[PDB]
Amino acid sequence: LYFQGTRGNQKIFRKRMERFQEALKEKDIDAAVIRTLSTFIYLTGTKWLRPSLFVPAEGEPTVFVVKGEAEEFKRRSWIENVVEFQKVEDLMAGVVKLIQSSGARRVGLEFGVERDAYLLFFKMFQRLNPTVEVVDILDITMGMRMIKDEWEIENIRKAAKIANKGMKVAEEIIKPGLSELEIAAEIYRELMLNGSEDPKVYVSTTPRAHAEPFRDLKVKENSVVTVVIGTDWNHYYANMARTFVVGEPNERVKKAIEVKEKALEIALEETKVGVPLNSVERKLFQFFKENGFEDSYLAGYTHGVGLLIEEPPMPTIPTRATKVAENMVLSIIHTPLMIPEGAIKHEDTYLVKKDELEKLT
Amino acid sequence: NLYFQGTRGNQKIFRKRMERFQEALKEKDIDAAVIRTLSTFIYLTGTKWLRPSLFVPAEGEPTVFVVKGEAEEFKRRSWIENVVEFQKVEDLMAGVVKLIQSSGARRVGLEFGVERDAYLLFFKMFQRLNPTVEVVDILDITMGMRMIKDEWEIENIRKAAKIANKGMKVAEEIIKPGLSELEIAAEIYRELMLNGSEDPKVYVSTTPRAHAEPFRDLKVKENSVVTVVIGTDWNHYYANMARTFVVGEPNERVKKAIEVKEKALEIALEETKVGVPLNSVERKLFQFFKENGFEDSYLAGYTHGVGLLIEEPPMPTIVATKVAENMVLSIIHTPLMIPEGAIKHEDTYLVKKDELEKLT
Ligand SMILES: [Mn+2]
Ligand SMILES: [Mn+2]
Ligand code: NA
Ligand code: NA
Repeated sequence: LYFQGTRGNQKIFRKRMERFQEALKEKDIDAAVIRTLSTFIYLTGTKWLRPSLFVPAEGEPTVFVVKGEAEEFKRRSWIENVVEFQKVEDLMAGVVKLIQSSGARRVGLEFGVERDAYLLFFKMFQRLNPTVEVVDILDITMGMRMIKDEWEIENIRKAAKIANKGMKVAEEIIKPGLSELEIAAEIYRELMLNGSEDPKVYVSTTPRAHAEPFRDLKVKENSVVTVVIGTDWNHYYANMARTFVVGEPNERVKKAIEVKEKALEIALEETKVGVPLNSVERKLFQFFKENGFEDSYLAGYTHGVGLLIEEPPMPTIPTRATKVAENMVLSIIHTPLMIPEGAIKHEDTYLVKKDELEKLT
Repeated sequence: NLYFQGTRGNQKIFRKRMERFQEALKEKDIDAAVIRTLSTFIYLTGTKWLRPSLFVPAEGEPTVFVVKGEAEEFKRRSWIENVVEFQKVEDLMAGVVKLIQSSGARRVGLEFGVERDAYLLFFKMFQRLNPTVEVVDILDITMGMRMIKDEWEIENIRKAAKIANKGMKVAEEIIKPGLSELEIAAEIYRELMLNGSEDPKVYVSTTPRAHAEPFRDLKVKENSVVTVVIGTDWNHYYANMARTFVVGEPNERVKKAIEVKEKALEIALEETKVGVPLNSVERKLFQFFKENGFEDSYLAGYTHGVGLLIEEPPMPTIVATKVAENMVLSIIHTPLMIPEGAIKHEDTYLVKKDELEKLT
């Protein structure tokens, strides 16, 4: 699609909603309550908090906002049914009324891993809708998002250029004596000043796989510093990670870096259309074992990227394999090699094309 | 032990909280608890760690689960000694399941919270893998402890409040026509982080929004309202504050809404006192707004606790919890919504025996 407004033409989101409603019909689901932010953005075209969206299998959807907010939300979204409330009580009562008016018998809810997929709404809904069967629809919503359209890809391309600007800042400022938090602060600002509305920055000077920065951990001489960025454009993310060597690396760091380099070459060469992800995992594990790094292997070399930094295909808490498919957007390699000196990481966002992987970051 | 506190708290603080928490489990016949909210994880282990995964038996030593390579690093940060490393998130779930089954637990506590990582996916799998186990919500237990602050917690919040002030001063200095919400938020965020806050949250609205995360494409106009909300942390404890900035000349509706908010703050501070239920004060504020022609601008929820979360119990709700000394409350949390913006004036207060002490 060409000549899209700065946030996408409203037709994009109408079509996604229509395809979502057909998917509900195919599974005999009468309606869906969408309370995850990422799927709310996917279907309405805008970020709004808290995300509260009711989608009947047939008919017009409804969005619930706080009194006073309808005018800006309607300026941003194609959705016309907007209900304002003054108390969170009225919201559940509003959902209950649309449940009754539509005669729904099976209602979808996303058992997801993001705001606002929390436990209390699910429990209250069951008590207040006793005749209704709640069905998890995360397979549906993530199923639609796994293959990107051309506008989504263009958004991720822009986010990847922003990630690069943030990583350039990181490389320029990292030096002995800075704290993880001071480094993250400058990266964050640079990302936000280039238009990212919800960036996430990790900076580690110790081995941590999810390294939100600390104020009192400082860069040392002859060390490594690992920076991870997930940053957005039009709410679509790009993910990238770099390991910086400060001064002279010791023998264990150099060996771990050489192994990570060779593992990346394997992952990129073997990730192609039609390959099951676990086929590549097996190869990466076997490679770590041949090099005396069997105990250092972590599963999950890649994940999808989109309206979430991490989205399927990804490791979760096993039925059928997931095969690489064209127009997936994948982050490679996501896992660190953990040594006492730090989390050795080199990560980029790639578009899966028919015959190759195109690096976007 | 010594009353001089190390920069991130003495480890005795958290060991005593764990002991008290285990007694509460025993008292309610709870065999064990799975703690997966970051805020209670910090409360009991003394350290932030991602992802937060803590298992607490009613009797015995707790266990923390981390990724292979992190155990030595976690033990330097925490009093906890039982640390289990995993290589696959699948193995994590199985490890928690093994501890439950080996101990014969029949009732297991989980926080039905509204923060990471209390998501629906873990709950769904946990019930499936533990069909004979009854899951009980223990948010009332953990917040029963957390809503009454100790003296070190109060000091952390005082420190967070001074940081929030520094961020609000940056906001006041930079807001001018032509800046976007995101550009304003960016400078505030940096100032908070450069003063030591590790997880700040900044809202900037140029249109009326209650949860005003900034947009890149909403800009400050001449003769307009800009509302800034800060939640910023010290030692993971938050302070909350909000100010309404007028750019140029405020029109009559804005000035009137500000005067009405001033009078509402006066009621909230006079009536929020030890022994009073929060809903009693909420009702008084609702009646006040209705008598002053602002019923259509009113939102429920005038206050909330503050601590390891920006917003935590106690809060006015529908269903009682009475205001008590050493609670920390944010007042007034709700904006008065008018077309020009979210009219907000919010500060963090310590509940004293006879008054509220403003910390921000
Ligand atoms: Mn990643
Ligand atoms: Mn608040
Ligand atoms: Na519209
Ligand atoms: Na220790």
